[PDB]
Amino acid sequence: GSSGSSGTGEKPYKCHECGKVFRRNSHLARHQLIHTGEKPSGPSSG
Ligand SMILES: [Zn+2]
Repeated sequence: GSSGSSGTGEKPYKCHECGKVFRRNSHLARHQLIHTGEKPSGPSSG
């Protein structure tokens, strides 16, 4: 229950797959592609 914030602060995401840290979340999203590849949204035949 520790208190005390450093203003706006920050919360950089860290890839648990390899251990690479990223500034924002989006940066990590594209990185995840190297690990997982699930692109359901976007039919080809249909
Ligand atoms: Zn990674």
